[PDB]
Amino acid sequence: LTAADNKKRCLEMVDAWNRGELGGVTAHWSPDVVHHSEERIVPNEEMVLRMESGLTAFPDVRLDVRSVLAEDDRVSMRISVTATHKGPFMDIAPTNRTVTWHTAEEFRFVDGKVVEHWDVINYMPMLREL
Amino acid sequence: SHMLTAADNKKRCLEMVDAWNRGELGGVTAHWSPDVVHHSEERIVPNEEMVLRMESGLTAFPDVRLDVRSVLAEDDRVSMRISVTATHKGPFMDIAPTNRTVTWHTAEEFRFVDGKVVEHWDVINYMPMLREL
Repeated sequence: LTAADNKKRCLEMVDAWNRGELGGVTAHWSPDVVHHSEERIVPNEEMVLRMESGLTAFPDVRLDVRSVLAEDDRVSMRISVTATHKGPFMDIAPTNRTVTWHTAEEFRFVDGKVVEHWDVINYMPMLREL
Repeated sequence: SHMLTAADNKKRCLEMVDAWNRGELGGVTAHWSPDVVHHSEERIVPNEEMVLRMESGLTAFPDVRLDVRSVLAEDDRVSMRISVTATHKGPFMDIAPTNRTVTWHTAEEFRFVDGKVVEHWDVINYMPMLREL
């Protein structure tokens, strides 16, 4: 549907992540999504491993949406990401301290579902705290 | 402003990238407010500090080029995803130049008033370049 409807879907999924509502977290993703990071396509299996390692280290991660823009079939978001270092990350034992990183996400929609996704992630503020 | 202002802002952003790549600095700077507010990593970066960052970066990467991968515009804002490419020709962090090509990725957001950028936000992933130094 419209850009405003797609924007609402993206905000709903982020809100569902923070509030722990799994139904809402996955509701608007297509089963066949193509992901991109650093100008390469990231196979979905590699994306899963990324998420697994990240959630082991940062299980309480939260997403603070700083802006969202939508036009035609695309939505872009800027997100401040915060977590506590509670599990090992790259075999570094948890510090139990809060960490931050920053992302920009872009989503392409078809029929109300995200079919393609791009990210730009600045992990440096977190890596400095390891 | 009017309903086609977003399209105009998008055009201006693309014109500024094209001006950068062709070496016409005034085609970039014409559309920025002198009182622009820059944000990076959830802090405001003073304009003088942004200039110093650019000076340091261009010393290392004097031929930097900007490849727009996406641009979106809505109301008074424009977002761009850009692939940044350069050759490591000068010192960076006191590491001698490798003379090899490097790449990093940015996501930029611009807020316009009357055709000028008055606020700017970035998210920059330098890691693909840092891994090659």
